Amino acid sequence: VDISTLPRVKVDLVKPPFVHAHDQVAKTGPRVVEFTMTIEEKKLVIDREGTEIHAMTFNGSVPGPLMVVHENDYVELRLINPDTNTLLHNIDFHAATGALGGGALTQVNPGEETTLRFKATKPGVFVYHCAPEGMVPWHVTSGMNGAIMVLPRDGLKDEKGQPLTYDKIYYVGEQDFYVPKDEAGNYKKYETPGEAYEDAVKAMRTLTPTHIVFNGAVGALTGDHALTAAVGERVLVVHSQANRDTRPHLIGGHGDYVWATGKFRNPPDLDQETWLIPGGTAGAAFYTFRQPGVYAYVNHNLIEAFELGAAGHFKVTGEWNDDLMTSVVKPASM
Amino acid sequence: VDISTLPRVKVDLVKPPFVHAHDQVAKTGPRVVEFTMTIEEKKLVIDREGTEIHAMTFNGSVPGPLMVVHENDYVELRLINPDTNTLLHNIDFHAATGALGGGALTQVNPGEETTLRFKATKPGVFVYHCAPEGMVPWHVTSGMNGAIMVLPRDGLKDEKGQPLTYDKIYYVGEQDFYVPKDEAGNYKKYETPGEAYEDAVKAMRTLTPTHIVFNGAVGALTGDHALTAAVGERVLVVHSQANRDTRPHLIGGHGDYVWATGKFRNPPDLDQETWLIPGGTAGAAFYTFRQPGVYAYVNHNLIEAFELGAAGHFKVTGEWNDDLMTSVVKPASM
Amino acid sequence: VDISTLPRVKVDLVKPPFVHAHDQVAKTGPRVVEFTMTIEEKKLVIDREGTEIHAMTFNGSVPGPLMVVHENDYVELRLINPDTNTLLHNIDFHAATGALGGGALTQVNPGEETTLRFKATKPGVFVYHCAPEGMVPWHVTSGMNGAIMVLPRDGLKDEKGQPLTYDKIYYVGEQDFYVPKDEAGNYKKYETPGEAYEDAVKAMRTLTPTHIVFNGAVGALTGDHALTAAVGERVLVVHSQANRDTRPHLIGGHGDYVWATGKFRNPPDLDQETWLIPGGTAGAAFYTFRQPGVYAYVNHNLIEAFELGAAGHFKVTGEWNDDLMTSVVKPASM
Ligand SMILES: [Cu+2]
Ligand SMILES: [Cu+2]
Ligand SMILES: [Cu+2]
Ligand SMILES: [Cu+2]
Ligand SMILES: [Cu+2]
Ligand SMILES: [Cu+2]
Repeated sequence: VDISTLPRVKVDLVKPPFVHAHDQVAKTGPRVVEFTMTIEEKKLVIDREGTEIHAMTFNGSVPGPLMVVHENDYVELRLINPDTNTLLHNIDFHAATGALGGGALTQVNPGEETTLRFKATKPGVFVYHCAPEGMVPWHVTSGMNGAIMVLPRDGLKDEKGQPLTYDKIYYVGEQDFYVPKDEAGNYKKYETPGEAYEDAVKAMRTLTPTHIVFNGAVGALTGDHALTAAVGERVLVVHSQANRDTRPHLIGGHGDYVWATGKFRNPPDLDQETWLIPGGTAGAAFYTFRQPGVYAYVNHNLIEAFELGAAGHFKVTGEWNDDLMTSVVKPASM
Repeated sequence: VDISTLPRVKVDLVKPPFVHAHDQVAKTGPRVVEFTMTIEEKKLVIDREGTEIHAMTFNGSVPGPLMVVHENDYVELRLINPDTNTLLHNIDFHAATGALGGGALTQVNPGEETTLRFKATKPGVFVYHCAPEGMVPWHVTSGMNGAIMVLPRDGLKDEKGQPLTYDKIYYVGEQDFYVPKDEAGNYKKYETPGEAYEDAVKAMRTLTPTHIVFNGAVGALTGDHALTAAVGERVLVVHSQANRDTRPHLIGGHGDYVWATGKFRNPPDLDQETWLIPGGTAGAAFYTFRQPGVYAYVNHNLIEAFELGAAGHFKVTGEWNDDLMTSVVKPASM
Repeated sequence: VDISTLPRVKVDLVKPPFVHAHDQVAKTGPRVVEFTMTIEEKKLVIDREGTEIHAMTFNGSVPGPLMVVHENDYVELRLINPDTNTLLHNIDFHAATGALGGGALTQVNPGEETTLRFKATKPGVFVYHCAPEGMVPWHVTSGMNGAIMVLPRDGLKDEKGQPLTYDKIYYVGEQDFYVPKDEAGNYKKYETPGEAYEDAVKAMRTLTPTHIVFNGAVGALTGDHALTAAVGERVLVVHSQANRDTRPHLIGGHGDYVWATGKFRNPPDLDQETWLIPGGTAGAAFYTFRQPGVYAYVNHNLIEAFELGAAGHFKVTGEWNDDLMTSVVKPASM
């Protein structure tokens, strides 16, 4: 078809765990959605003791933003690489087709620009990440990854063909950092990434992470940044992982509907206490809360969650329901 | 509803891999089942060379007991913490709802008691484990975990809606121990857990286990403790893992029906040679034997199974069936 | 039944990633297919810097050959152990039944022979591997593993009951090597396996691989050995893993139909960007290409793929389709 006869929309993205405005049901025919992402290389502090790394990011955040479109639409991305950066970057969509998902067409040196249009033909959640030849793990484990959701034209549908509507939608990306440390057990610091490259390769070859974080920082979704909800509300959590397997868990709740691979053509699973999301993919979980309070959202490899920092929080407002769970006898001292 | 108008039952649990008496089909309406578990901190020897650790357990066993109830019943647990113990414990069900699955209501110091009632609303196998704030991985990888099964009111059903009945039911919990060892490669010994806490944290941060055991000891399900069966019998094996992914395998047999996540609302899978059970969940496998002999039950990460101790045995009585598998020519020396 | 009244066929296998001739639809009734595999212990060079190991193989290749049969057929294997070898070997099928999948009947010392007949009763892809008592991980991680496919009698069927036909079929086995290295970081070399056994056990207990390779060598499916195809062709990739979990990914394409556990009785999944294959099992992926060019086939634990060698290539002939993905603006220097 002649795409020049299709409408065009302009969308400017938000910083996670929030998503830009959208509509769960298509109001029009296929359009051409337009995004604009900027690359940024900056130092980050990821834990409490001020460990710093040289992160590379889309729009200056770990992870990148979530782009929501509809099926059979046209995505047109405008990737910009400013001059103060120093490396060659290129994007790669798991939703595109051919040319390494768009990686062979998007190579940009410092101080350059590129546009790319592709068609979103399959519904579901997908992952995008940088991919320069010879430095793929380094770029992707420094923080250059994100997700993209391609809704069906009629919104979600459970396994019985009945519709599904979510009041809120949150996005969580789990990032594993392999920071190199010396013989003294202290993390080493550098000037610019090129110096840290080789000991980064060594640390990665050790094959175990040093940090695992939600939203690029230990505690970034804890305290005053907790994710909020109300009893009876319907929430969709998208969870992405670009390099390592992860197993999300909502301490207190469950998974009402779960796409553990994130592809909406398949029927979902029901009543999941803990599902598995392979490395390099995204998944979706639909849950509607029943009791108020504070929920935890962890990676149920409990060592990673409570020693490397893969834990966030949920604050849900409401009042108790003492039929589901009550304390018959308060903790008593005999 | 007014629960005071519901029957009450008293159940006393057994030591695994055996389950207390129950009925796969509900004979009455919803009841209130009553369990009573006691906490015990004791030294354990987990391998052949007498490596000892400071295990913490429910009812003095690793893992804890399996509690079988029916859907939409009321579970009332009475947790007791004696005075000779020295830590603060609290239980946490993945089947409950709200208050961290019951963890915020069950904190008991040494020499205390607590009751808690909740409603079992979802059918399937779930995991329960200790969870004190700040020592969750330590408590859960010292041995404070177990499972709980919530049958449907009509018993199991395959993917074609036909019933399913098991003659035997066994329960297996896989436990990974990170015992700290010194520079000499020898495992270190202590007085009480508080001393071992910090090197335990270090060993856990190494992120690889030192032992992996079925029923809390290397060889605990081998030799005279092998699990017994007969040709044509129907067995349901429940398998639980609270912290690490595992992949069960029955060398010689298969999986006739498999709930790899352990939720009975979903249809099962068929003819599984090896399924995956994520960390922090339980799964169920229904198998009916055909040939007699000795079967192995391993974790098919063969290194873990045959070097760290994740292997058990099955003794099935009967006589051969030389149509399925025969030796046309005996091993001959040319 | 009396098998002596059934036809007999003779099949001689090929070296992977190619499969011997077969027919996706059964032309006759059940037969007795006859294979003959020879054991070979030889030195291998697995990477670019000439690291050598003492591999043990079926027919002198890593992995072994793929055997394609039909359901309810009779497989008759003739395993031969020559005299220049020095160890005791025995085969073990995950598709057989009883006697450890055939491991208790097939023990052969150097200079011996054995035949074994079993019935292929379940359709799907299965794994076979050596299994001598006490050296199972060593034998299986030195390279003694392969796969076997048991097609249904009517060929494959998608989830809507419609047939499925593949023009090409490729087979890929992922092998993880734990080569022992000294204090200097250099890989140690030996004379014969018996010497290397103990440091091999130590290296395996470290629990992280040193190499991960497709077809037993770094780059073995890259360059002039790339897997070939044409736009619009239909390919079935079988992927096997005997010891460790793996997550295949086709950079640029997708998975049109995926049996992630490899059992054809279950319905497949659709539009998989990355599926998970547990350790000790095989899986199947049906894909039909749309755009030409060079595709990568990686294990999407990107560190393993691009640092340990788990990557292969696809060359597909044809011409572009600028409706699916086009470059609106060539990379421009502002
Ligand atoms: Cu980059
Ligand atoms: Cu990728
Ligand atoms: Cu405890
Ligand atoms: Cu838990
Ligand atoms: Cu062998
Ligand atoms: Cu096996």
